[PDB]
Amino acid sequence: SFWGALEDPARYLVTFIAFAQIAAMVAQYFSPTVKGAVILSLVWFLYRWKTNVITRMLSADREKVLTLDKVSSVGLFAIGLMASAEAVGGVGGVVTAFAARDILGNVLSGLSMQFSRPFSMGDTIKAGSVEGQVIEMGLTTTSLLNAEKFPVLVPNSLFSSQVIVNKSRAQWRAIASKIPLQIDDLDMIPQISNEIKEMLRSNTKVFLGKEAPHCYLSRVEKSFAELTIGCNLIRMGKEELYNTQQEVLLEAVKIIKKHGVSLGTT
Amino acid sequence: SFWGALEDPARYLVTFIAFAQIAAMVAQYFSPTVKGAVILSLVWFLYRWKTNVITRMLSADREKVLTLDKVSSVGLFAIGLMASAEAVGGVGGVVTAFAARDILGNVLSGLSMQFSRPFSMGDTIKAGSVEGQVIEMGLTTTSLLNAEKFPVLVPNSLFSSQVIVNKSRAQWRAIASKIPLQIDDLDMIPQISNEIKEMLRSNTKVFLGKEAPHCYLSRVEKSFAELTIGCNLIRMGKEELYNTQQEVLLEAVKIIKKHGVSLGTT
Amino acid sequence: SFWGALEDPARYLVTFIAFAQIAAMVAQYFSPTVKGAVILSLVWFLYRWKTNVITRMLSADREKVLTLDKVSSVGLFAIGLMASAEAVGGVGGVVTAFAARDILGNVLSGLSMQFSRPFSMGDTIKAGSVEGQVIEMGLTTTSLLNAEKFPVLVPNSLFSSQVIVNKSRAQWRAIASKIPLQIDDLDMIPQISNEIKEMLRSNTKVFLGKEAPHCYLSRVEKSFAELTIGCNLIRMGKEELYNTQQEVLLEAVKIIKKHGVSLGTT
Amino acid sequence: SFWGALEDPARYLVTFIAFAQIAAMVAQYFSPTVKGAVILSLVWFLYRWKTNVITRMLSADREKVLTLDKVSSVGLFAIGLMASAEAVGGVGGVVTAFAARDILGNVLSGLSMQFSRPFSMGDTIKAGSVEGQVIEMGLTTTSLLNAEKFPVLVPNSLFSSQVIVNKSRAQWRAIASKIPLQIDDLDMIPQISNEIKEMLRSNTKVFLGKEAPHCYLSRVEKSFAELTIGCNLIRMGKEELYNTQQEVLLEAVKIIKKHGVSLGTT
Amino acid sequence: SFWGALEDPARYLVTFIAFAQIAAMVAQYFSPTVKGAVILSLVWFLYRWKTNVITRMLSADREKVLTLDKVSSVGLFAIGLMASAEAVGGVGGVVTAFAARDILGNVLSGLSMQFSRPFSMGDTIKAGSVEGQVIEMGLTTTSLLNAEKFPVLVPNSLFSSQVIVNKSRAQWRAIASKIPLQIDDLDMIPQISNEIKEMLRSNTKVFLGKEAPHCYLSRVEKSFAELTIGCNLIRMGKEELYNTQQEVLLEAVKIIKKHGVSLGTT
Amino acid sequence: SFWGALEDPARYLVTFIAFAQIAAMVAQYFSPTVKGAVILSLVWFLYRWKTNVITRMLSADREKVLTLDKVSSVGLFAIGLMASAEAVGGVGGVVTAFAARDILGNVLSGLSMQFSRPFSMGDTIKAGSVEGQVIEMGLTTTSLLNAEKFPVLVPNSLFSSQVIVNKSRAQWRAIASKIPLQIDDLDMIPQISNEIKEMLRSNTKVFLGKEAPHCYLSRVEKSFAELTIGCNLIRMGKEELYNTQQEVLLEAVKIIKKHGVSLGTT
Amino acid sequence: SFWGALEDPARYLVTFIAFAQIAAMVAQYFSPTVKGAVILSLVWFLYRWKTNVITRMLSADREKVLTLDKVSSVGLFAIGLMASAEAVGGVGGVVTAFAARDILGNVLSGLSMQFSRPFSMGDTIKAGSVEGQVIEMGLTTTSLLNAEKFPVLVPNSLFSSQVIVNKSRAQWRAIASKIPLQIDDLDMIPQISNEIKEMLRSNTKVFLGKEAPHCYLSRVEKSFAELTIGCNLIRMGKEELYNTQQEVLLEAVKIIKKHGVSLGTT
Ligand SMILES: CCCCCCCCCCCC
Ligand SMILES: CCCCCCCCCCCC
Ligand SMILES: CCCCCCCCCCCC
Ligand SMILES: CCCCCCCCCCCC
Ligand SMILES: CCCCCCCCCCCC
Ligand SMILES: CCCCCCCCCCCC
Ligand SMILES: CCCCCCCCCCCC
Repeated sequence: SFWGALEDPARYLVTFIAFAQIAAMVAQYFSPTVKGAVILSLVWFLYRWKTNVITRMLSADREKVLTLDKVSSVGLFAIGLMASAEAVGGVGGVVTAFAARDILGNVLSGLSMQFSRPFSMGDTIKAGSVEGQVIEMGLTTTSLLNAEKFPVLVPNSLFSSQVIVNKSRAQWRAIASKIPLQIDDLDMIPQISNEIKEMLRSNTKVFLGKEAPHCYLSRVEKSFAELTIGCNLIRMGKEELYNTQQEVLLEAVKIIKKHGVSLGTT
Repeated sequence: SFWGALEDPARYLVTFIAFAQIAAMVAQYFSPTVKGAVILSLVWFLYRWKTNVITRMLSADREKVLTLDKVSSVGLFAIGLMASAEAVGGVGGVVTAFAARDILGNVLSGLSMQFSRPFSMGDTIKAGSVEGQVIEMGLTTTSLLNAEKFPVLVPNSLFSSQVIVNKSRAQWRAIASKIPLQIDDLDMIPQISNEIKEMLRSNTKVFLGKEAPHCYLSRVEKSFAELTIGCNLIRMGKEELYNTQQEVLLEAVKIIKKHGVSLGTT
Repeated sequence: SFWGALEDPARYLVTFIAFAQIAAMVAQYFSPTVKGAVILSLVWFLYRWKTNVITRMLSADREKVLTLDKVSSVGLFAIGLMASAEAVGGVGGVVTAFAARDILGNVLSGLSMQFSRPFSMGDTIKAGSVEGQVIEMGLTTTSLLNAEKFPVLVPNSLFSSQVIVNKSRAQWRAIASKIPLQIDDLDMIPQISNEIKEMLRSNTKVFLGKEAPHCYLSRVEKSFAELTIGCNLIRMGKEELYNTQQEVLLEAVKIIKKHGVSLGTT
Repeated sequence: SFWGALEDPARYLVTFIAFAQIAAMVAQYFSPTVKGAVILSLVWFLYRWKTNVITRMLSADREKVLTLDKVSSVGLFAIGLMASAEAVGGVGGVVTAFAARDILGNVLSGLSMQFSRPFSMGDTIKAGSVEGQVIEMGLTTTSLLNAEKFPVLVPNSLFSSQVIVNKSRAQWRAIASKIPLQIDDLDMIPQISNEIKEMLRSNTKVFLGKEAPHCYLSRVEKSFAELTIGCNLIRMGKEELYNTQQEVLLEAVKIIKKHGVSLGTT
Repeated sequence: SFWGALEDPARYLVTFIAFAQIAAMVAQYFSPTVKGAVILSLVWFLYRWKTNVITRMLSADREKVLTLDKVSSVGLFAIGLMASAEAVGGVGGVVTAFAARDILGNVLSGLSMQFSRPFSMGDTIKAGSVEGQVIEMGLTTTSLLNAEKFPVLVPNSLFSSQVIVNKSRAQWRAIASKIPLQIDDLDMIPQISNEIKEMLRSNTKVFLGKEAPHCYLSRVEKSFAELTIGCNLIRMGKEELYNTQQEVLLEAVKIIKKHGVSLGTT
Repeated sequence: SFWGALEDPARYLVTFIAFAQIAAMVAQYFSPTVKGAVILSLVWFLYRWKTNVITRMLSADREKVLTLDKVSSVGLFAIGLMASAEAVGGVGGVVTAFAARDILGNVLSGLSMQFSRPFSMGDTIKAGSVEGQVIEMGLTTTSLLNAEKFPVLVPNSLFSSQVIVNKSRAQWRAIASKIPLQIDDLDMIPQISNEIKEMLRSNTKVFLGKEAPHCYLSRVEKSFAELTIGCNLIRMGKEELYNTQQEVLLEAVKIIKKHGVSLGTT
Repeated sequence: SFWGALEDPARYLVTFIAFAQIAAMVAQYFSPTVKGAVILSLVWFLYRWKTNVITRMLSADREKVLTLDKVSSVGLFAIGLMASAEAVGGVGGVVTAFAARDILGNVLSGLSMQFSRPFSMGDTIKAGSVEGQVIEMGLTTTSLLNAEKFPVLVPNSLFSSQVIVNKSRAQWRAIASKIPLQIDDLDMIPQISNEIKEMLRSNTKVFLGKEAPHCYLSRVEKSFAELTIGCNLIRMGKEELYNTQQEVLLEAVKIIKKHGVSLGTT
């Protein structure tokens, strides 16, 4: 524990200065480099000692310990580098470019979504890869609840120039289905279709505003046919939707078997 | 609530200045950094207090609250930074580059689509990933209505150099189908085909301007054949299209079974 | 309507100047910022009033209204910004770079396709994702007619360094097919094949210039075999092509069943 | 026709100068901007008149018309801009960068393929997405003939650092096949395999230079086995290849059924 | 061993200086280039000798050997280059850009995840490609335990602007299933469904807070139907979840077979 | 032939100077532009005449013709441009950047593969998309022979930082297989497995150095089981490998049927 | 051989200087360009002669020949260019950028993996596309042994910021399986499951530290059910793992058939 934590940086530092001595045999900056190497080996030893004593205390007010010794590790590394500067290289523009891009892109999208609102709290959305309910609109991250009701954490910058499908602002819904038929004489196929269309227009909870309900014949085969049925239902909840799907399917099968035509197999 | 909101930034700030005191033991900028740290801890405390009192009022004129305390959070952060400047780093060119790209790319595409019009209001389009009716042509976003009649919100810059299929400007439509046959003697296969082609040319609602209707034999098997049938119908609505598909399929099956040939199974 | 359109920017502007007053407590540019904020709130109010009165007139010479109030919205925003300049940020190089790229890339490809012609009007082409007839070669966009006879609008810059298959310049066509066989004694398999090859060489509408017609045995199984048949037909229209495919398939099946060999099932 | 072509740019130009008059109420460059707007409206009117009179003549020496009025459109736009300069923005470096990249990349690859020759005229190649015979090696574009004998037009820069499979320089070919077996007693499986290998070595048109012919047992099942057979044939034409495949398959099936073992089904 | 290690760089160096002598026949920098070539051949010989004597000792305190002779190889290369400088090219900005990007991006994301916590130790997360339990939150790398309980090592910069699904913060779970039915008379289909919904509401361990339990008819066929059943269960462990899934499925099948309806086959 | 080759550039040039005359009505550089236009029309005429007389000679020492008139076309274009310079735009840095990248990247990788050798002549390699034997290691391109024995031409820069699987340096091979079983009483399943493992250890040509041979039960079903069998064979040729696979499979089936257990079907 | 090697560059050079003579008719740099062209034609002739005499000696101490005439080719090209300089263009920064990126990225990752060790010699790892045992950790390349025991050669820079799954540091393993059931009365389904869970807890070689063993019902069908069984086994070798999988599966099937329930078919 303490043995190797003092052993390995010390032997590494004496190996380094023994290399630097013969490097000075053949850049005459000897004393500042050995002072920097001494303090940097000291800070490497202190870092190893610190992670050893924090894993000693974790073998016996929990998250505070982790954030504390993490910021203490980065601060001890910083004070080691500012002790090496006593006796920047150009990374600063790169890391402020990256941090400015990430943080300010997130807050910029978080405000542009606040002006030109693409959704509200409770809406079910789909934005590219993510999909679910909106449970928390935050400053840098939105929180969704996906199809398995797990909380997803989406950064705002993923809503910047993407398409957003808003499933909770629809005013009518489109439903469709296919019904296979075991019918040998297709001369009854028009009438049935017309009957099914009448069933879809005398029915409430359907929306005849834009598209008429359809029921047509999509493919044929030996002792086989297939009807494609579809309509627009009015705006309704997710339980009435399922009940209306089942009710429409059952009424269509009642009409089909009323004409003495059994169902087919796929 | 108020306890931790005053507790955590204060203990963090005294931890920070206690670190800075021993940082001054080994950059002699002490008093401005402690004044900036004091005001920044004050603004962190005020931010935590503000989100606590807005979630206190939300536990008892709704969207205005959310946009108000969001712009108040970003303004309180701004006034904290301009209090730190009293006692920019280069992010400004990056964020104006990003915002200029997003906003002006959207308005540029929104005008170039206004000059050289690729669609109009009500047209059914497909542009890459999106597809549906055009219900609102806006300044920065177009609004579509997809196949399930959900409102999609597309930014204009996604129409810049993409292919746009406009399904509402077609002047004729191409339909096709396959019919399986249970036929053992294929010597009747030409005549049937010719008959079906005659059915597709004496029929109205077909368009003989460019391509002749076809009905050929695509594959063969034991007690099995397959006809590929196709034609161009004239410009018509979406109900006449389905009825003409069903009518053409039924007439083709009438012709096939007229020659004493039953349908096959796949 | 008029209530909120005057209400929300006015209350937002007095909130902003009330923030700026305490911002001046702790940048001494007070009067120009309040004059700019006043005129920008005025232009936000005028924008909201203008969209309200255009949606008032749309609730009672249609496309002209939309292009007119769109260019009026962008011109009112421009005159608001040039009133703020009375009392550019660097976006101009970015937007002229983007617009120059889009517009001049389209016109550059539209001329390079005019010199070194890869297709003409009426040709059926395939260029990556798009495929169909060429119905309009324009200055910035080509117009195609796809397989469902919908007009596709392709920008010219998508033909810059892509492969272009030109299906209307072919001088011969390659056809092929597979025929399954229910044959138990394969000693008749060579002769049949030779017979089929003779059928493909005494036939007109085939092209013996480059490749001889082939008919070989690709796979075998219990009571099963498979022949792969293929040839090159001469340059012909799309109806003669289908009729020649059907004729070749029927002649091959006549030859196969002439040797007392029935077809197989897959 | 002439009505709207004079009507819309004139009303647009008087709308523009009426906007500019109140723009001069609150940049004192009035007379040059109104002179530029006048000439640019004049050139927009002339462009609309020119496309109207060319579509009038096309409603009554064809390709020359299209290239002529296209270069006349771009020259009329150029002379309009050089009339606006009488009373560049930086696009020139961008468009010469793009044109230099495209044109000189094509001619550079067209010469590097001429020095270090990866194929010749008539060779069947495959280079990434494209595949077929080489019918025309040009200065900027190669021309291939694909598997359906359509002429493909490939730019030379697509052969720059890609892998090129040259199917016409092979000196031997590798063939392989699988034969299913309905065999219950697998003790005859070695001998058969050895027999098949002898069939593949006493046969001419095979190449025993590098790899010995193989025939091994790849998988087993109830009343089922599978032999994998393979060899290298000598360099030959595409008809001898198919005949040798069929001959080898028939000889292998003769050997298998000689041992009183029938074929299996998959 | 020693033979070739002295042989090949020596013959290469005399080949090089013999080339340089005739290079000086037709840049008059002879003596520094031959001194640099001499020392660089010497360092190539020493590198080959060193890897030979370390692979000699590895053919007879293990990881220390590997890190030691690796840093000795790179230090011997460094001292060879600093001997060539006695008698930088611009790579330094590139490698500090790359190293600054990698290291500081990892530590930046490692701190931003420490402030705005997306998960804690023990949580099951999914972040793009990776998924599993969180067993070690480190300074530069997080450690997960995937579905096969292998330790995955993820760099922190992969959590920067990605969506993070946190499966351990869910407060209710959504379960669903499909049940096929062999039913010929569908008039019993509503009642059964209602019964199943009652079973899902009188049951404990379900969560009726947001969505009602559903059981509807999704598709129909000959002697076939399909019920889609679903509900929200309360927050529970991974064993109670499986037992509740099995219990709900068994109760649904008891209700279905109670009405004299057998199950169907797919 | 000669008619249009003199006709079209002459009429184009008089159209151009007639445009330039009215361009001089409203840049006073008249005489140099008309002299450049005259010589450039002359060089366009000479280019058309040259391709006509080379396609005249190709309608009657073949590859030399093509490389000769290609370099003559590019040299005639060069001498036309250097005649226009008598009475560079910045493309040179771009094309030398591109050519330097391509050529020197290929030669750089061709030397780095020569130092740190990843394969030799005759080795079977797989490097990303390419796979086959190495038949020619060149200066700028490697040549492989793929699985169908076609020569592939790979540029060296595709081996720069990719993974290279070298199938010809393996010292042992791993083989595995699955055997389905029709067994109803699984109490014989251990013994059989142990027997099969003994068969794989008393066998020569297997390698017991690292992994023991395994034979375990992977899945079960009605009248069905599945054994997964695997071992490491010693280094051997590609014929002994196939014979050892067949021999091991036959011995395993002998052991399985020795216990009175038949094979199963999938 | 020698004929064309002297013939083609000489005729090319006299063609070039004959072009340059008429180029001097209309840049007065004649004598240096003809001297450079003379020496460059001489070096092209010497290159062709050298590859001819090395392919002459290869038609009669092998790898040394190839590396020798390759470095001799590049040195002869270098001495030709330095003879042209007697009577750089800017490629040097590009090629040192590329070489510095490749070489120093590999050595940088090779040291960062040596400090913060993600695996050791002998560990089975998976890092993106590659997977296998670690047989050689080198300075610039790691060597793996994949699933077919082929040596893979991975550059170190592919381990820089990727996820590394280390399959040899696991302390317990997760196993799971599915068992289909032919059961008509599901009232025995709980008890069986409980029995199976007891079998998985009284068993040694399982790890009850974190997750309890589970056995639940995942899906149901006519005369069909499916159990999902799973547990965590303790750390063990790859043979004990397979034997424990088989043993657990056999014990589960013994428990299932003990209750008078046969297995089902999928
Ligand atoms: C102070 C912490 C915020 C910085 C985080 C930004 C992350 C940037 C690095 C990721 C890409 C290089
Ligand atoms: C004032 C709000 C508009 C700015 C939005 C632009 C978003 C830019 C960031 C996204 C990419 C970095
Ligand atoms: C005047 C309109 C033309 C400009 C359109 C160019 C679009 C550029 C923006 C798209 C990408 C940022
Ligand atoms: C003179 C015509 C040649 C120029 C064509 C180059 C096309 C460049 C634009 C495409 C990408 C922006
Ligand atoms: C002298 C010929 C060599 C140059 C070839 C380089 C090709 C560069 C162009 C491809 C990409 C733009
Ligand atoms: C001295 C050899 C080392 C250089 C190799 C680097 C390869 C760089 C070229 C690849 C990409 C352009
Ligand atoms: C001192 C070691 C740290 C440097 C590692 C950084 C790796 C950079 C190279 C990878 C991409 C070029």
